[PDB]
Amino acid sequence: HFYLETHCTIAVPKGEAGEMELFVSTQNTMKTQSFVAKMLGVPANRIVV
Amino acid sequence: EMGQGLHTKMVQVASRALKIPTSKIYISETSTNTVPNTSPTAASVSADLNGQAVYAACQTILKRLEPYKKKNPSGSWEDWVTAAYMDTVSLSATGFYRT
Amino acid sequence: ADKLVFFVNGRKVVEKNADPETTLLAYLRRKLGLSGTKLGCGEGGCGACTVMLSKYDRLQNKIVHFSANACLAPICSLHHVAVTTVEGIGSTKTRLHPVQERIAKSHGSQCGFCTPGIVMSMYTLLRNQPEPTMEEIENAFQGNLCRCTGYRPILQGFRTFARDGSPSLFKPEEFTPLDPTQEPIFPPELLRLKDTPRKQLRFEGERVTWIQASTLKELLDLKAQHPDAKLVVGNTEIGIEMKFKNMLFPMIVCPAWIPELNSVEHGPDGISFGAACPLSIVEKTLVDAVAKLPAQKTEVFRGVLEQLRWFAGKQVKSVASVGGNIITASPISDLNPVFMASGAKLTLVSRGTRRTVQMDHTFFPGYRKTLLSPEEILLSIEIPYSREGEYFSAFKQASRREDDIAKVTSGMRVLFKPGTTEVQELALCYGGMANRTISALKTTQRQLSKLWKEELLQDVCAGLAEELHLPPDAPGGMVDFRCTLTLSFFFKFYLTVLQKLGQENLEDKCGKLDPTFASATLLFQKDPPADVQLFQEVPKGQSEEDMVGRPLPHLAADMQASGEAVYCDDIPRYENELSLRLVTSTRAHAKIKSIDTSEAKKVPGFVCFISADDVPGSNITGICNDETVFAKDKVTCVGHIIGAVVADTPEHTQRAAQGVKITYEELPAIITIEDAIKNNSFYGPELKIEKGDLKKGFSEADNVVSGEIYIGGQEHFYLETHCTIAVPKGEAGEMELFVSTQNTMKTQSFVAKMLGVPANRIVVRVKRMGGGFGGKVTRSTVVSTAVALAAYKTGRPVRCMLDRDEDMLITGGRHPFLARYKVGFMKTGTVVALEVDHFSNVGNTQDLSQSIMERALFHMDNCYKIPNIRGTGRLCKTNLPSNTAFRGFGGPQGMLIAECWMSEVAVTCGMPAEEVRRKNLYKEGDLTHFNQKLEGFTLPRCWEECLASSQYHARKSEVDKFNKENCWKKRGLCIIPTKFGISFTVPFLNQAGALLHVYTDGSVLLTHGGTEMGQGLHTKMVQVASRALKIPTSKIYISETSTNTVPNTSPTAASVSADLNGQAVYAACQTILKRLEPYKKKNPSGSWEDWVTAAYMDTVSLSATGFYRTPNLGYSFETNSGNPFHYFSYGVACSEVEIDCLTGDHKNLRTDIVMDVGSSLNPAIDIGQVEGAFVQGLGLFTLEELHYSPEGSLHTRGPSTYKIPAFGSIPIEFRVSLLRDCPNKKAIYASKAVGEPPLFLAASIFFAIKDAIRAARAQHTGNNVKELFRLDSPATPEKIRNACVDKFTTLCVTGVPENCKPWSVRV
Amino acid sequence: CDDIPRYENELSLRLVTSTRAHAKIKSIDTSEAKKVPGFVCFISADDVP
Ligand SMILES: Cc1cc2nc3c(=O)[nH]c(=O)nc-3n(C[C@H](O)[C@H](O)[C@H](O)COP(=O)(O)OP(=O)(O)OC[C@H]3O[C@@H](n4cnc5c(N)ncnc54)[C@H](O)[C@@H]3O)c2cc1C
Ligand SMILES: Nc1nc2c(c(=O)[nH]1)N[C@H]1C(S)=C(S)[C@@H](COP(=O)(O)O)O[C@H]1N2
Ligand SMILES: O=C(O)c1ccccc1O
Ligand code: MOM
Ligand code: MOM
Ligand code: FES
Ligand code: FES
Ligand SMILES: [Ca+2]
Ligand SMILES: [Ca+2]
Repeated sequence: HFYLETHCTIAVPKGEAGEMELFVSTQNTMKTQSFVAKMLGVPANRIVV
Repeated sequence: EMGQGLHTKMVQVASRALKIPTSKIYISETSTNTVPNTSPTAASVSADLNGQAVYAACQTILKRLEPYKKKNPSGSWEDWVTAAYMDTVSLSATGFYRT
Repeated sequence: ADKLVFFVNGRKVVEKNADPETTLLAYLRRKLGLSGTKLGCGEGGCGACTVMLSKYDRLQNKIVHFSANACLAPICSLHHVAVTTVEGIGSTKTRLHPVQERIAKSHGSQCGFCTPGIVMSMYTLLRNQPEPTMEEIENAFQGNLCRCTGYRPILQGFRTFARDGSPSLFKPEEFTPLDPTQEPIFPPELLRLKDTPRKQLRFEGERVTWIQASTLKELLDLKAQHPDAKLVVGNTEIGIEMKFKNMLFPMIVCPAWIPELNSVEHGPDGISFGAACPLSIVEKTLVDAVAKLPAQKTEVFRGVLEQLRWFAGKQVKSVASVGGNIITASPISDLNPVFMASGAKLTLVSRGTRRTVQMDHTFFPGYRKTLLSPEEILLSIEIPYSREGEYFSAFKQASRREDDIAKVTSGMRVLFKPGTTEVQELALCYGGMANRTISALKTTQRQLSKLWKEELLQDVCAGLAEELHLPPDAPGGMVDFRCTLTLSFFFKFYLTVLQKLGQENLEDKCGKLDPTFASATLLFQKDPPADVQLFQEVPKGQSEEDMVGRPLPHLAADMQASGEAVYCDDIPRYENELSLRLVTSTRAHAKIKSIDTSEAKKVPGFVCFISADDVPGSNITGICNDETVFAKDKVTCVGHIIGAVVADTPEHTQRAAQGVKITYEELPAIITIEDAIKNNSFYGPELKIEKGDLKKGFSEADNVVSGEIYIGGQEHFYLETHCTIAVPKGEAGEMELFVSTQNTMKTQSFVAKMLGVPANRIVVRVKRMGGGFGGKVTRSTVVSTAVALAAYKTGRPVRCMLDRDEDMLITGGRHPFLARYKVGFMKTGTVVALEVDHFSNVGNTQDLSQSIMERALFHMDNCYKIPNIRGTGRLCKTNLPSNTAFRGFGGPQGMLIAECWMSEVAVTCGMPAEEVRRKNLYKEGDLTHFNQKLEGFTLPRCWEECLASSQYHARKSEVDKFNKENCWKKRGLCIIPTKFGISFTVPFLNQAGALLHVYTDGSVLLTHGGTEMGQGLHTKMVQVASRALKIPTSKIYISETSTNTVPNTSPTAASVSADLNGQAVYAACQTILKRLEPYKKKNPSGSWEDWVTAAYMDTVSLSATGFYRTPNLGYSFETNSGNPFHYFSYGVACSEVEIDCLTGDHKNLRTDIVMDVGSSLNPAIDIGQVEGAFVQGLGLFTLEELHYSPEGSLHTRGPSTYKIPAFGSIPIEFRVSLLRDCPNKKAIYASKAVGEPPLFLAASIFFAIKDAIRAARAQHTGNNVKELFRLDSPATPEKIRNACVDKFTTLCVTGVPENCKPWSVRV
Repeated sequence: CDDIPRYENELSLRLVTSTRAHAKIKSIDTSEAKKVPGFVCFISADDVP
């Protein structure tokens, strides 16, 4: 692809109920949210991308 | 937005739907907590699909402003907006579209 | 020297360049990232920063544990100490500790800002006393404050730790058991460092050099070479000086490690205490001594113990040294008056020199001075044993009993010649009656050889009033009250000695002791608490997953107790974030002639100073486009924001602000409500509601009474002050702000207007507030715009969290009220006509003034029907900081006024107050004075239900009986009803929005316009959403309130937020259900996840907004028609009090509340709201008071001088019950609002007090059962004592010339 | 994404990838990484919650 901006992700934990905010250079916010939620084992409502 | 100017188009689309300058409309970011279960921005249909959802949301708004536009046709968009708020009318709406 | 090493939660910390000015609280939050420990005052009076300190005592050879205020602890004094923060004992990430679990599950945590601190105080207690008594548990929270809970739940929950051991709000049987062997180990590393000998250490900060002396020689040689060098032990005095009195001691020396200064010797004349000995040790040593020795040898010891009983709190007493209290020489020291009267022996040492002196009046030369030479240091003090025929008493009286500054404090001693009753020695020493600790020499000397009888009492009182009399302009004020106390104290001493002589069988050579006088000698004591909560059970067949009506605890309670809950300032700073501090006016009204930055520019980390000239948009802001963002050309109140200073650290902004020189040209200023009335200075016209015919009314009236009353203001004192973090995005003017605010919408538009950018560019995020109570409905924008401008100016993120002193000064609070009334009534009690003119001091901007005065006018009737009524109000424009909304929004003022004249109507009719009130009550279907219909009038049930609950009549006899048996203590019993209109007076604010998303995994993310400030709103909203969607609350989450998820929201106020948003949330749920219908039908036996997945894949929107607006609202003062409210809240409370006719102190014995909250959404939350509201009302009417100088400058700027309700201020027996079977068709799920309504019910304590004062007056001054004396609010100990006119106050009453400039004047 | 300022406590991450096309992971040693200045930790599959 050679997009001038390579892949990047900033994960910021909130400390409460497993809440986590992620700044991601992605075209798929939805799958990012769920894949991170499945990995952490928390409901999707705790993860905002 | 990844450089294809998707937002520009959406702002244009919305600007035409509400009949207000693009200068009054702003798009900041894409977020899973404002619009959920979104499909990936791919298959070249992001403007087709979203432009349609943005359109729908706009129609919902126009619909609610109608009453105030009729009581003051010579009025501006700002006049109708504050009249609507002053008269406890929701000024927020979602929009959805599926092929 | 050099390296500072200590521990934090087991982890070792190595600070190579420790700054002597760095506090522990500053190091923890800003260096270690432990946000659990909060900043509530930096004054040592709130305990929100409480932590536990553990160290190896090289003296006793043991590991010791104690609590301390991290805001006063210099890390430089923590070398080789182990710190334990809230996050150090447990957390939801692992396992919560019993302390955390119980306070959480017991509903003892609302906003949660004070939880960590409470938890740490309870936790520390349990560490030293594994099975404490209830008394010990409450005693551990003397230095802890909570503004939300009302305390009861906290104590009720912890009662389970005590060895003193309708459904319920919680299940104590379910608390996990406490295993004290599972507590964190004392760092083994510290134990190994105990063998390396101690050596002097030197730390060098930006401006202070700190020297940790290891030996007495080092201390002495240092002080002899650098007499200026400041000694510091507990730092609870010097820490205040540096931070608040802006002092700087370039060289500090800490002697705490020196063993000679920590020794405790038991000698033949008494017990000497090393000068560095913390007050906790003096106390510990003395209590053990008083238990072991003869009572006759411990009279003085008991006096010192009585004082320490009311000396600060545990945190301060654990670090504050006895020598520290002495040398400070504060005129209000509670110990010096005692050490002086008993002539404690002080050993003073200098390098080479050594002397001893027994403290007397000469030991205190002048203000804050002592007899020590510059090279001398106090080595130790000897507290004397008592001799035969020698007695000692100690006294103290302030505004509040716990952790407070004494108004008058004293130590009285007397020596009788052997076997006789003739005075050989007499010493009456006082604090708070002059320049410093003094002795009533002239008066005592004259009593020598006199027999202890009536003649001596009369002569002593007369002498003290003359010899200690204070001038009308004396600093601090309240001269009369203060003098009265010096005589009143002696009277108690006098009486006490008669009893003690009676023990010697000399009760014949001394004055007679009247049986009714006896109770006057008793030391404060209180029965065990009796707290019961009654509420309704949910329908027998209600789904177990339906939480509506169930006592589900506050959703964030666990994380609030574990310190994990994140508040604004707890959010990590960006690597490039800056700190901001506001520069404010020091003039009530004047022209700004110039502003000099010269000195600010010289502070390290200084970035810039912004002002009105930096605003790119509009400098006009405020709800009424009344004020400036930054003052321009003029300042209109002491506190008027002129500009801001930007720097890298809070410490640096402090110094920078101090460096902005400002010269003014003063202009005439209007301060008092009287100044306004006199200068015709108001905001808008007079407001008025009139109904009936006054002229005809007063003419048919048998009697007519005229009167006046003043209701003081109030500071919100939310444990978390104002705070705003603004992060500029650098694109198109976008800015993101994290704000502690009840009003996201006005914050967004106020910042937008200021920056001159569209609202769509500004997003305001609120996760939670450490309290709001109305104080953050508008005044919060004041800090937001300033921080916003700094971020816009620097392009960097910036934050600012006001210190308590800035907050109290700048943000203002509840509106002070002055009212004049005229009530016309018959001899049967029926009131026929009523005229009331209200006046409110609003300040330098109109803010919400008008709306507040209207609600006041809407409740000038309370629950009484008056056919002919006229009420008017005026908004007084004054040069004070602008007041604003405070829980009640005007209602509490208007209603207290009504109960005022109503209490008089009864007294005048010679009829029982409950009867007079009962008969003047509205009935189902009546119209109010503003013509609204009272439907669902449940007040009558509450009244009858409360009378039975409290057994009002049966106890009315108990009260008379106690008053007949006691002369210097009286009791009062009073029952008060209330009616509160629910909904915003501004109709269009009665609207709300919600945004609901359902993800493909089934989990739901919900948001609405309401902000969480501890009222459990999110908890309720999740509950509502759960029920509507028919899914478990565990599948629904609410993260935050944001202007970009739900726009145009009303502030979270007026108590309707649960009504409005719960309705919008409901609307959103229905939209989702209606869309899921098709799939539910095709698969009935399917699960929620099944339907969501199906709906998603059939391309159906799983996101919906919800909206709601209350219908048919709108009042018109013109035609006096239309409904202002959607429905009313009802409640009744009965309260019994006991006052000390000699000090002004009082106990809240019992309070019974019956509240109508309709079908409660959450009875755990509502009872906590009732309790919390009532306790704030308790503070509004009896403890809280703000003093302003004659020139409009606020004197009260912190918990030290502003005393809000403490744990011990709540009613011993506290009974709260929710009215059963009373569904409210007018609100979500038949519930009712409850936030504000309860607060006024505290008025029952106000009138019970007046009832007692009535009793006291009727006895100590002939009589006059029809007498109508005035008692203003708050009814503080000064007002209560002065009201109790007796032979003592008669001698205490100062004149007040014309030219007199008093310390403070009533606003 | 990466232009977004770092928080004062923000850390950097870097993936550790396979140098073989197909093989069994016999073992993983972190002795050297632990010696690197500012090293916080190494996470692997054993860490996913
Ligand atoms: C929340 C709060 C509540 C308080 N309540 C009360 C109260 O109820 N009653 C009351 O009386 N006080 C009260 N205080 C005042 C204070 O706690 C006492 O004066 C305390 O004992 C001060 O001791 P310290 O060790 O913290 O002194 P520091 O602040 O460390 O020192 C105070 C002063 O004493 C000097 N000093 C200390 N030791 C020696 C020595 N050996 N020789 C010569 N000089 C010495 C210092 O150089 C300095 O001038 C309160 C303070 C706070 C912050
Ligand atoms: N613990 C706590 N309780 C509180 C507050 C608060 O800030 N903290 N604000 C009060 C005020 S002034 C109001 S109007 C309501 C606001 O909440 P509500 O509108 O959701 O009922 O809660 C009351 N109870
Ligand atoms: O009526 C209220 O309680 C109220 C509260 C905040 C702002 C405007 C208002 O009318
Ligand atoms: O490859 Mo482009 O459809 O995302
Ligand atoms: O209406 Mo409460 O915000 O004081
Ligand atoms: S912040 Fe330390 S006592 Fe309040
Ligand atoms: S819960 Fe204690 S101050 Fe808010
Ligand atoms: Ca604000
Ligand atoms: Ca305030």
